[PDB]
Amino acid sequence: LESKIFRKRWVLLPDYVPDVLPHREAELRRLAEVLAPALRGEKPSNALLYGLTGTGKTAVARLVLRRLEARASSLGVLVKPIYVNARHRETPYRVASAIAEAVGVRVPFTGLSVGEVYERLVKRLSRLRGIYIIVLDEIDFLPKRPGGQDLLYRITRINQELVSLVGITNSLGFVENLEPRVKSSLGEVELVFPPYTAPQLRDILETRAEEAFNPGVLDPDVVPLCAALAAREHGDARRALDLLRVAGEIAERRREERVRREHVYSARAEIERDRVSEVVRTLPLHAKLVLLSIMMLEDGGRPASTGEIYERYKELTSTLGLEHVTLRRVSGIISELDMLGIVKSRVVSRGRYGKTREVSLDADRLAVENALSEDPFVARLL
DNA sequence: TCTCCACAGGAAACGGAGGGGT
DNA sequence: ACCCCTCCGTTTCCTGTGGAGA
Ligand SMILES: Nc1ncnc2c1ncn2[C@@H]1O[C@H](COP(=O)(O)OP(=O)(O)O)[C@@H](O)[C@H]1O
Ligand SMILES: [Mg+2]
Repeated sequence: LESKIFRKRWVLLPDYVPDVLPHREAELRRLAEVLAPALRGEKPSNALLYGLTGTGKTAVARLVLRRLEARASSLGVLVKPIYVNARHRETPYRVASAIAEAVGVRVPFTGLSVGEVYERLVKRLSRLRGIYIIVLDEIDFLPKRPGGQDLLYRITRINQELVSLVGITNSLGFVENLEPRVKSSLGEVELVFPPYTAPQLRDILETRAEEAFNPGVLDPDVVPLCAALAAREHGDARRALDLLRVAGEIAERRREERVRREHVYSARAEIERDRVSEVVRTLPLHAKLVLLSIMMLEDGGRPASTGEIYERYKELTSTLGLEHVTLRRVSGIISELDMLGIVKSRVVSRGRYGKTREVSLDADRLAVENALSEDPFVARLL
């Protein structure tokens, strides 16, 4: 069941950590020279990687980690690497509950007190015997929320209840919501990923392109274009790769032995409409109803005020015979919607006429629509 | 140059539905 | 049986603030 368009689609998929990473050799080499000593060696100095999305932080770390294991497995010095993703499983609890399991512990999914599961960690941990590297990708989330900052700390202290940390995030805006204490070991080595010039994204895809595609089907300069779109903002290779791979996905639909400029634009189109739909589906009821209220007011231009949004929100709820949340919460919900980038909001004074938000819709409207309609409540409001 | 509107947006905590280990 | 958890949308209380009016 092959194609003529792909030879290895999965290589493009969001998990394949490749084995060469163009333009991030130094970040590769440093992390290598900061963890190798556990190989002869032991306890490696703790380290930290701020940077932006699509800079290839995760790619690197996971690679170094693959290799660090590749050697240890050939040498036969126990050296366990564990990967934990703070964002995809979001809370201070789970982040421990996870990091526990890898060394081999039970997943009570709720039971606990973060400390209870922290304890269990250091026990099966300090009953069996080696040196272990934790990688906490995207820990900024961690401190976002309670015991977040506290757990962080513990884990950096873990090493002397008798172990090493690699913290990853995506915002210098974190050197600061470190308690300098926490700050001061969550990164003994400052590993920082400066982003991607276009001809760099160029070169990356180029590479991933021999791996994944058949060797003529990818048109000339299409990759330059993917770069262009991914560079258009801050450099982000996910999106570059996301793009060029959705591009070929879409060619297979339109049944040709080639990708060119079009399938990319149509790629951009498919991606947002699915991102959008995926959110507005996975949105709380009253969250949905606010979104509608915005939809309903941004009819014309008269961008919706926080204020207005509430009252026809109030209208909607009643029109359905439901209780209604607070303005505070409506307000919160707005800011959320804005982060999900399903809306975009300006903060602006009207003089003595108060202070409020102009909210407008950022995403494809009809996208949002069919989304909303699938929920059997909003649907009623036709 | 002060007033005071219409909120923004942080902190806490809740409630009532998932569950613990003694 | 006891008191303890976590979670997630939400409630309560709150303090801050750009600029049109007088
Ligand atoms: N230098 C690179 N060479 C090849 N592929 C890369 C490079 N940097 C990133 N990628 C790819 O782009 C995607 C996003 O990169 P990643 O490192 O996961 O982002 P983040 O910086 O958020 O960890 C990954 O799927 C990865 O395969
Ligand atoms: Mg990542």
